[PDB]
Amino acid sequence: KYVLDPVSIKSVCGGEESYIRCVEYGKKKAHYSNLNLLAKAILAGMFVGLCAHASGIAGGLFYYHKLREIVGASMSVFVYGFTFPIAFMCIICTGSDLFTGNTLAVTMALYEKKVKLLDYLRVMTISLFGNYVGAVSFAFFVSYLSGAFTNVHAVEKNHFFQFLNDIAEKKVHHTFVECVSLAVGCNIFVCLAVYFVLTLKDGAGYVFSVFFAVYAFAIAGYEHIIANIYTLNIALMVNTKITVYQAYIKNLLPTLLGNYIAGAIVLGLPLYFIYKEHYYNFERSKR
Amino acid sequence: KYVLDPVSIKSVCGGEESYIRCVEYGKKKAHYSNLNLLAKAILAGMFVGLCAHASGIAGGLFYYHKLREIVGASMSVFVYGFTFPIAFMCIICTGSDLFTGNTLAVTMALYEKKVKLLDYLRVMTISLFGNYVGAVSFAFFVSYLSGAFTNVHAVEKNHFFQFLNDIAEKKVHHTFVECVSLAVGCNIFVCLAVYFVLTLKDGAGYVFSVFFAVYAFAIAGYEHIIANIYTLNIALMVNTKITVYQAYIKNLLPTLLGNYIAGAIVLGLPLYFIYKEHYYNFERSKR
Amino acid sequence: KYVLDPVSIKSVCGGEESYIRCVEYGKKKAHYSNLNLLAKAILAGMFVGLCAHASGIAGGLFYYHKLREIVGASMSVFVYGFTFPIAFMCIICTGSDLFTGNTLAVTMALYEKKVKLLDYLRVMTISLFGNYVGAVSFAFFVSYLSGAFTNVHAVEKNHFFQFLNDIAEKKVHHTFVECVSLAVGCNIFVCLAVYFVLTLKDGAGYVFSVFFAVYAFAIAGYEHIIANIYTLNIALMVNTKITVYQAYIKNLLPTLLGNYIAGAIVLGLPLYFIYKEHYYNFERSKR
Amino acid sequence: KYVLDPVSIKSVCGGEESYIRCVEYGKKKAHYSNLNLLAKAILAGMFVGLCAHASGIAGGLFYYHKLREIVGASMSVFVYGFTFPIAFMCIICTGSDLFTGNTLAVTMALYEKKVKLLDYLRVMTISLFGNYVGAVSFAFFVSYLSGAFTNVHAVEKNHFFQFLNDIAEKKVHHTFVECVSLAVGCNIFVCLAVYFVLTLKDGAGYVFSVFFAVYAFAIAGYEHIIANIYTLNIALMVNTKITVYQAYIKNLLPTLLGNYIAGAIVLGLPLYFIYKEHYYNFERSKR
Amino acid sequence: KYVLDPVSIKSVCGGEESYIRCVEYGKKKAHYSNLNLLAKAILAGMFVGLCAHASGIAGGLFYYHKLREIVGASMSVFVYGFTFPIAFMCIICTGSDLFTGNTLAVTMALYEKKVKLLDYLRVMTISLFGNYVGAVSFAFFVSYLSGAFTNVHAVEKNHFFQFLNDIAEKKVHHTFVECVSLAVGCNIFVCLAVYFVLTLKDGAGYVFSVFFAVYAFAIAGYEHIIANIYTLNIALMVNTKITVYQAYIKNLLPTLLGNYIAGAIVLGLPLYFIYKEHYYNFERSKR
Repeated sequence: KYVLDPVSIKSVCGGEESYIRCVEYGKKKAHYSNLNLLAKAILAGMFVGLCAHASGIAGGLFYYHKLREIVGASMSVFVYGFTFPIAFMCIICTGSDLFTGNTLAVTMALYEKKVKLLDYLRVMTISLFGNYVGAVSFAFFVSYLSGAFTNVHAVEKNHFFQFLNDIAEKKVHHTFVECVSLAVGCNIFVCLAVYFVLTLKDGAGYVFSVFFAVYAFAIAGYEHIIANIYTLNIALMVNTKITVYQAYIKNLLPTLLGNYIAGAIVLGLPLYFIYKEHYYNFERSKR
Repeated sequence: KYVLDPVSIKSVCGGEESYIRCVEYGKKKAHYSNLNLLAKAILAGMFVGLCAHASGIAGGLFYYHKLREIVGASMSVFVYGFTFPIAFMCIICTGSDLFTGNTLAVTMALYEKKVKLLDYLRVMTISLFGNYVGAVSFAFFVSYLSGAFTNVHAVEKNHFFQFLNDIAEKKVHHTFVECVSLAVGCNIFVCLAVYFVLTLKDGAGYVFSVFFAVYAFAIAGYEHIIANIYTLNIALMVNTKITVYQAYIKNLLPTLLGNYIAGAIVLGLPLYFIYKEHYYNFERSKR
Repeated sequence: KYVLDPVSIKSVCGGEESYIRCVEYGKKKAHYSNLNLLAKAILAGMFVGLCAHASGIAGGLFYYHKLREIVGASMSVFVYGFTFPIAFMCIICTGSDLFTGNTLAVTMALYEKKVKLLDYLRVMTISLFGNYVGAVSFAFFVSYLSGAFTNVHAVEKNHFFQFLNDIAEKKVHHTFVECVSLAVGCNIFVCLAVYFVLTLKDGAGYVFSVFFAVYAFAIAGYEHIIANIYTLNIALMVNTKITVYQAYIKNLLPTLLGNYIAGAIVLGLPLYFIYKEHYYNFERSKR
Repeated sequence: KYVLDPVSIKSVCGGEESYIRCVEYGKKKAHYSNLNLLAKAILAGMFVGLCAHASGIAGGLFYYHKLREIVGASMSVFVYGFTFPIAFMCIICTGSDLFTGNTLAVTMALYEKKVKLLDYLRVMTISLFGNYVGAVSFAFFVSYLSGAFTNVHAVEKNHFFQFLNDIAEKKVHHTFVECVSLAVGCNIFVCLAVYFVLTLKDGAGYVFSVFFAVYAFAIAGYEHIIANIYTLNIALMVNTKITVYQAYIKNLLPTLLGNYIAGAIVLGLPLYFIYKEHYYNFERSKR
Repeated sequence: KYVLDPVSIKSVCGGEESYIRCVEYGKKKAHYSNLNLLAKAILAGMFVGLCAHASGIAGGLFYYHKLREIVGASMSVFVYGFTFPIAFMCIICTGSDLFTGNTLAVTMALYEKKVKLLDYLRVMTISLFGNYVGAVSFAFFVSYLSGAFTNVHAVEKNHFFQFLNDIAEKKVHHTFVECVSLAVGCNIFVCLAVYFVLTLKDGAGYVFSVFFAVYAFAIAGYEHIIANIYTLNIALMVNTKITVYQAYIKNLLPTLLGNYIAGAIVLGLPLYFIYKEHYYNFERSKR
C-alpha cells in the first residue's frame, strides 16, 4: 500500500479567525480569580527576568574590551536579541499573562462588550503589579545574589557590569516623546507576537515567528516595560550610574504610556473597526 | 496501543491549486468596502515602516566606523536583510494588504474576468494611497520623533545617520532604466513570497520561505516602493544629502513602474497563460 | 475537555513511495503542451537568474578588498551559498520545470516505459532551450541594464565586478574531466533536492532540505548548467576576462554532459533497479 | 479536484492540558521497576556526557590563543551553547529520565496525591544515582581515554585543556548563595524545556524550543547538576587546577540544592495552585 | 465558518514505539536480496563521499593562511560540520543503508530473534563492503579526477590540500584506545540520528535533529568509519603525508571496532533490556 496523495492539512488561519481568537483569548482573563491571575503575572515577570539575565550575560560576553574597540556594541546587542525571545515561549507554554500582551487582547474584548470596565481595570492592574513583583524578585534573588553583574573594576573582566551600565545609561537618557515613541514601536512587536501565537498553531510557528518579532525590537532599541523593570532595578542594585528618579520617571512611566498606547489605540482600534462584523457573525452563529 | 504507521498528511499544494488560491485571494480585495481596504493598507504601510526602522537600527549598529574600515558595508546589509522579513508576516497575519502583493493577485483576477476594470483601478489606488499614508505616518511619528537617526556629528556615534545617509544616497543615484530593472527584480521576490504564503500552509512554510525571499531582495539592492517611501522620507526628515526631487522623481516613480511591471506582466501574464484552463475547470466544477 | 493523546500524523514517506512519486512526477511532463512546457522552462530560468543576481550581490558585498585580505573568498562563497537556494522554491511553488530536475524524473519515467523516446527528447530539448532563454533574458534585462556588476575601476568600489570576474575565471579554467566531475557532483545534489520535495510534504521539509542541499553544492564549487548559463553570459556582458569560446566550450558543454550523466546514469539507473518491482506493484494494484 | 480550504489542525495545547500532561508524565516514573528506571537514568547521564564532550571540543576550538586575545571567551561560550542542546533530544527520544526534569513532574504528581512519599524518594534517588553513574562513566571511558583534553603545554595547541580549565575554575569559585541562585536559574530553563516537550507535539516544537531554552542557560553561566557532574570529574581526571573538595562541596551540593528548589518550589508549587482544579476536573471526567 | 479550536495532532512518538519501529526497521534489511542491499550500500557510500567532498571544500575555504593565523582551525571545522549532515538525509530519503546505522537496528532485531545469525553476518558484510566500494568510487571518480585537493605548493592557494593534509594527519595519530573511544563517541551520535529519523516523523524533525546530531560529532573529532574510508583514501590519492599502513591499521581498524561497539553493545543492549517486554506485547497483540 503506497500513499501517492496524502491528506491536505493546514496549521494557519485567516485574519478574521485570528481576531476572533484574540477577542476570545482576552475575554478569558477577566474570568480568572484574583490570586490565579496574580500568580500567572508573577510567573511571567519571573520568566522575563530569567531570560533577560541570560541575555545580559550573553551580551556582556561579546562586550569584551578588545572586541568592543573594533565592532563597538553591535555583536553585544545582536547576541542579546538572539538570546532574549525564549521568555515569550516560557510565558505562553505555562499559560502566564504579560501586561503588554494583555493591552491588545483584553482591550479588544473591552471594545466588543465582552469585558466590563471595572473588570478591565482590575485585570490590567493585577497583571502590571504581578509582573513588577516577579521581575524585581528575580532581579534580587537570582541576578543580584549571584554576583554576575558586580563592578570588578578591571577593564579585562568588567565587561558584564559595563554592558549593563551602558545599556541602562542609554535607555535612561531619552526625552519624554522619544521614550514614548520607542515604547510604541516595542509594543506593536509584542502584540504582533501574541497575534502570531494565536494564528500559527504549530511548533515552528510558535518558536520562530516570536523569535524574529522579539529579536526585532531587542535590536532596535525599543522599550519594553517589564524588561525595563528588570533591567533598571538590577542596574540600581549593582550601583551603575543611573539614579532612581532617572529609572522611574525618565524611563518607566513613558514606557508604560507608550506600551499602553500601542496596544489599545494604534493596534486594537483599527483591528476592531476592521473585524467587528466578523465577530458579530461568529456570535450570532452560536444560537 | 502502539502506532506503527501514522496518518499520512501534507501541508503543501500543486501549482494549479496555488494559481486558483491566488486568483481567489485577489478576487476578495475587490469586495471589501473602501474604508476597510484603506485601513488595511494603512496598517500594512505602518508594519513596513516598523520593521524598516528596526532594520535600519540593526544595520547601523554594524556600520560602526572601525568595523566599516575592515568589512565595508557587508555586515550592515546582511543584518538589515536578516531583520527586515518579519514585516510580511505582520502584514499577512493581520490580513492587511500591500500594493506589491496586490499587483500579482488582483491583476490575475482581472485577467480571469473576476474583477472589473474600475474596481481594479479603485483597489490599486486605495492600496497605494493607504500604504503611502501608513509609511510616512510611521516615519514621522516614531522614526523622526524618537531621534534615532539624528546627525550627531561625531564619527564614533554617527553610524545610524551615516548608514541611513549612505543607503539613501545609493538608491537615489540610479538612472531610470537601472531603477526600473532593480524594481522588477524586487517585485518578483515579493509576489513569489505572496505565492509562498498561498502554497505552504504551515508555520515554518510561512516564516522561512518569506524570510529567505525577502532577505534575498533586501541584500541584492532591489527596490521596493513602500520601503523606499519610508526610507527616503525619513532620510528627508533627518536632513541627509538627498533632495525631494531626487527622492520622488529619481527613485519613487521608476520603482513604482518596475514594481507594477514585475507583477502584472512578467509574472502574472505567463502564469495566467499556463493555468487559465485549470481555473476554468475549477469554476466549471462548482455548478 | 482536555486532549491528552492527540492524533498521530506523519508528513514523510518511504523510499518506495518516493520512487513512485518521482516516476509519476516525471510522467506528467510529457503530457503538457509544447508552449506550456516552454513557458514553465522560461520561468524557471528566470528564477535561477533572479536568485543568482541576488547571490552575486550578496557575495560581492563580502568580497570587499580589506576583508578579502584577511579571509580570502570564504565569506563571499558562504553568503552566496546562503542566498542562492530560494531559487528552487520559486521553481517548485509555481510549477516551473528545470532541466537538471528533469534529468532524474523524466529519465526514470522513460525507464519504466511511461514516456516514449521521442517524447523524452522533445521534453528535454524544450526544457533546456527554455531554461537558456529565461536565464539569458534575466542576465540582459535585469542584471546588465541595472549596472550592478559594472567595472568601476576603483578597488574600494569594484568588489562586485571583481567577485563576478574571479568566479567566472575560476569556473572556466578546468580541464574537460574536472568540469564533468564537478557537474556530476552538482546534479546529484540537485536531483536529491527534487527527491526531497517529493518526500517531505511540509513547509520546513520544503525549505530547509532544499536549502542545505543547494548550499552544499554552491559552496563546493560544483557546476550547475543553468546557473553557469546565467553567470558566464553576465560575465561576458560586463566584459570580464573570459571569452565566448572559454564560456561555451570550456565550461558549458562539460557541465551539460556531467549534469546529464549524474541524473540519468549515476542516480536514475540504480534507483530504477532497486524500486522497479514496487512500481510494478503500484501499477498492478490499480486494476 | 482542487483543495481550496484544507482541514484546520493544531499541534499545540493550552496551559491546563500541559499541566495534566506533566502530572501524568511524572506519575508514570513511579510505576517503572527499579532496574528499568536505573537503566534509563544511566542512559540519560551518558547522553549528557556525550554532548558536553562535543560542546567542550567545539568551544575549545574557538578558544584559540590568538582569537582569545580579541574576543575573549565570547565565541567559545556561544559555540558551546549552540552545540549542547541536542542532549535533551537524545534523552527524550529514547525515553530516558533526567533528575532535573523529574524535579518538576514527579513533584507535581506528588502534590496531586498520585505518587506516595516513599515512591517519590525512591524515584528521585535512583534517578540521581543513575545520572551520576552515566556521566562519570562517559567522562572516563570516552573523554579521558581519548586524550582530547590533555594538557599539551604549548599555548598554540592547549586551547581545549585551557577552555576546560577556565570553565571548571569559573564554576568552582562561587560562594554558596551565588551557586544556589545560578542553579535555580538553570533548572527553571530545564523544567520549562520539559514543559515545551509536553506542549509542542511536532518536530520543530521539539527541536527548537528545547534548543533556545538550553542555549539560554548554557550561555548564561547557569549551573546544571548533571553537566557539572560530567565537567568537574573530567576536569579532575585531566588534572586542572581544581580539587575534589572544590568540585564536590563548592559546586555540586549547592547546584543540587538550587536545582531541586527551582523545580519543586519555584515552578511546581505555583503551577499546582493554578491548575489543580483542572486536574480535578480531568480526573472526575474519567468515571 | 470560523475554526476556533482545530484538530489536535502529533508527529512524535514515545520510547516504546521508537524501539518497536527500530526493531521493525532492522528486520526489513534481512529480507532484501543481496544485489538490492549491495546497491543501496553503494549508494550510501557515494552520498557520504559526496557531502564529505563538499565539506572539505567548504572547510578549506576557511583554512586560508591569513585567517588560519588568527582563528586556527576553528572556522574550518565549524563550516565542515555545518556542511556535512545532508548526507544522512540523502541516505534516508532514497532508502539506502549505512553500516553504522545498521549496527543498532539489525543487532536489535538479532536480539529479539527476528534475524538469524547467518543473515546478520550476511547483511553486515554486504553493507560494509558496499559502503567501502561507494566511498572509494566517489573518492576516485569525482574527488581525485576534478583536481580539487591537488597540492599546488603556493601557500595562498594551497588551503584545500593543507586542510585535507592536516585533517588526515590529525586522525591518523591516535593510539588504538583513543581511536576506539572516539569511534564509540561517533557511533552513539549516528545511531541516535537513526533513532531521530524513526521518532520525529516530519520534515523539520528529519532535517534539524539529524543536522545537530551529525554536526556534533563532526566538530568533536569523533571517528566515523565511512567518512574515514573516503577521507583517508582521497588523502592517499592526492599524496598527503600519511601512508597506507597508517590509514588502514592506525585509523580504519579501530574505527570499525569502536563503531561496532557503540551500536551493538553500548546502545543496543541496554535499550533491548529496557523495551523487550514492550516488543513482546506488540507482537502478542498481532494474533
